[PDB]
Amino acid sequence: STGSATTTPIDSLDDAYITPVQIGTPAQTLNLDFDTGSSDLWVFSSETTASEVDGQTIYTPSKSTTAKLLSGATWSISYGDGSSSSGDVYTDTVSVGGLTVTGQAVESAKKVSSSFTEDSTIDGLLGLAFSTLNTVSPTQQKTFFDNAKASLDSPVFTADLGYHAPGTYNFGFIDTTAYTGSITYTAVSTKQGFWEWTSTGYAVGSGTFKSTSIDGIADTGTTLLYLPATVVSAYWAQVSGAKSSSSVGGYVFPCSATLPSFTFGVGSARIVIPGDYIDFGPISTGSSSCFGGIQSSAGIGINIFGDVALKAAFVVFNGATTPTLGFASK
Repeated sequence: STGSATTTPIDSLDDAYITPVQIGTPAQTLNLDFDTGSSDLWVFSSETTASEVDGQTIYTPSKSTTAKLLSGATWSISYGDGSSSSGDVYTDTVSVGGLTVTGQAVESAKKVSSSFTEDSTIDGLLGLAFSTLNTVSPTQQKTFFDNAKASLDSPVFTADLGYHAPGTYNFGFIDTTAYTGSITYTAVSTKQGFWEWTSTGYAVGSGTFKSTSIDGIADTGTTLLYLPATVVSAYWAQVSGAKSSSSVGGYVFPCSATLPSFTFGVGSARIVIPGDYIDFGPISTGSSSCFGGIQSSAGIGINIFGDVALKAAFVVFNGATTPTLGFASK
């Protein structure tokens, strides 16, 4: 089997991407944030505290003939941005882009934090990291990918995120029309439950490439590119008037600037992030200070290749017995 679904930016900045997902029988379609940095499939639901729902589409298990309570199971998750959610668990039929899994754990939110409530466009998350990070207790559950894997034509999924445009998540096949050149594969460590890999270095603009190992995660659920402070300082030093602002919470730059590109290494290959991908616009409406898309990881504890980086590539998440990542230009 295979599946193929379009993913759409939620706003004009590409702050996140949503993908329609069918849950239950008859289908209830929710727009979920596919997150390669977490491992829970959770949704706004008929159980979510009413004051915490503001425009989201909800899953109502009582209207699904295939829903079953997963008795005694609870979940609770905290993300890198300080957001959180928790609740109970149903199993139900879940389809993505024509690929169906029966008996998928669908984590029904009873509580969500303010950042989720305030985002009416995101009806929940679909985690695509390793199932070792799944938060369901007392019986940990599998991701949609792990449940689909054995049925897929190839044990892979691909992320093809657009810049200010829709893109695609494919499951079970690699669309050889979707990228240019060849795919460079690199090793993955699953020790922390993430798609963790080591970049071979970076360049700023037309500058020379610096060979240096940068361990980090491929995380579709993170908007920005978070790298070591040395790398990030080297990038922003090439932008007149850029500075790190403790008041704003990262590097800002004059909205009048033209940003340089940023290159990262994948083995001997190179992925180029155009400068415009690094512009996240005014810090507040009407400001002439703009927020940068490359930020320091120093206060996180991990480097994160978020959407700023991933949208510059065609990315293969190879879930074979020995997992690997692949990157191609596009």
